[PDB]
Amino acid sequence: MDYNVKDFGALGDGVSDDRASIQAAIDAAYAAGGGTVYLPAGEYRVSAAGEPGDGCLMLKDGVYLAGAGMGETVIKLIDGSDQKITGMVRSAYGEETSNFGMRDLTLDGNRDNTSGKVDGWFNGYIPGGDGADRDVTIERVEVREMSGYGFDPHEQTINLTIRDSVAHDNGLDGFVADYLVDSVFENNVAYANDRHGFNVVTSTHDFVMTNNVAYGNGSSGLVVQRGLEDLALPSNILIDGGAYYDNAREGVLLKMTSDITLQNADIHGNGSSGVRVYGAQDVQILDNQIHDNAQAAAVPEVLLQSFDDTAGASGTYYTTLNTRIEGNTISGSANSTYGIQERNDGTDYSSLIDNDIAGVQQPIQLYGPHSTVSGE
Ligand SMILES: [Ca+2]
Ligand SMILES: [Ca+2]
Ligand SMILES: [Ca+2]
Repeated sequence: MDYNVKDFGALGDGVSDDRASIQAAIDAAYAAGGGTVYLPAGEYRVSAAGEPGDGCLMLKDGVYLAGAGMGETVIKLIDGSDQKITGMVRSAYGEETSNFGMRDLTLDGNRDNTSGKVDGWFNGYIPGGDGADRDVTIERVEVREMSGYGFDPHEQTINLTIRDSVAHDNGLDGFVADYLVDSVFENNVAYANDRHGFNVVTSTHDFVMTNNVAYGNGSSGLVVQRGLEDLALPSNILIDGGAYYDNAREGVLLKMTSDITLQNADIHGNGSSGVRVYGAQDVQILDNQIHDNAQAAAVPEVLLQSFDDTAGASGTYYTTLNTRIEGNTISGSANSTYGIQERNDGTDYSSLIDNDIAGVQQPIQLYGPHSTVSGE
């Protein structure tokens, strides 16, 4: 069944710690076998619910949080908080939670008046363990001011859906896709984040990102990477549509990964390259709008190169191979060295087909003994 948090003591006066109250309603709904815990408009302050892994509010199978809409319902940490909080709203560790989520609300990590690494949303089973959370759903949710991550769906979630949401002004990445499977990010916006807008890491595969926008972030707009550990490379991922622009680093970074498809996206005004492939295999850059990047350095619009990790976790030398770059409209900025460029670092088997390279110190520059062009 469904409930109203104020029916459990929750005031929402921007001062009173409404944690236990809210959590009660969640428990009630959990007991009833499911349900939508509601919170009317207003500001609900919450304190840490113990240790970092306990977060603030906890969700269990069949429970969802709903508010008066973004900007209307706001769950804000209490001025003065000071401890690592791995998820202001989360699912239990080691507990395979299914059927839960939230919609139409704003989580404010309130980092200006607090200390400790606070992440907005966190869910998952066991990092490095067998099992996962399932069928999660976040909709029209805003996560801002966290000192850490904005949205942190963690290892491992299956069939996750984050749509029409906004992460901004957080300490790290706006949205993280840490080991997600058969999931979807759709029509989301990450901006003003201290690092990446979108960070796809730790073995994520069969994942689709449709119409997402990342701009004004501290590092790259969207990044797909292996991760600090020698885990499986994220793979078979689709980035369809959207725009990644005016970010400090690249628009899109693909580091140590494979079977990635970037298409129909608008990539501009980024500090470094628009799209940078860093030691990835079978990546496809199709029909994208890559223009006016390299705002902070003399780099190419599209950069292809290999990643040496022979001295890192893997001891492997990631060679970028089989990169298909087709039907793109590449246009440079004053500082754009090339439209497309390979580093002579072993990168091979690049396929340049039907590209409109314009306004750059030079269109194409290939090195691999097998890299080819077909009409340009
Ligand atoms: Ca769980
Ligand atoms: Ca580990
Ligand atoms: Ca700020």
